[PDB]
Amino acid sequence: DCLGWFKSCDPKNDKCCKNYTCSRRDRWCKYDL
Repeated sequence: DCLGWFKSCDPKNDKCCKNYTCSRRDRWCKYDL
C-alpha cells in the first residue's frame, strides 16, 4: 500500500502514491500535481 499525504516519507524511496508527491522541502507527501 502507500501513504496518504501529510505522512512523512523519503522522497527518493517514496512510499506515497502517485498524484501526490513526496516533498524534499516538507519531507512529507503532499498533493502538488
